[PDB]
Amino acid sequence: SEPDEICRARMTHKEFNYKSNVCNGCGDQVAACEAECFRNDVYTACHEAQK
Repeated sequence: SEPDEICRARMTHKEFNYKSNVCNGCGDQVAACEAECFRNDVYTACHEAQK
């Protein structure tokens, strides 16, 4: 049960890769965005900000 191990084990690779790209495109909030497996308001803000 590692940091980004348990989270991944609950999601598919396609979903994990997709969301990861969204958070990575968020800027310096990468870690914040990644905090809750992309389940956070920053993720929404970042995701909504990306076309």
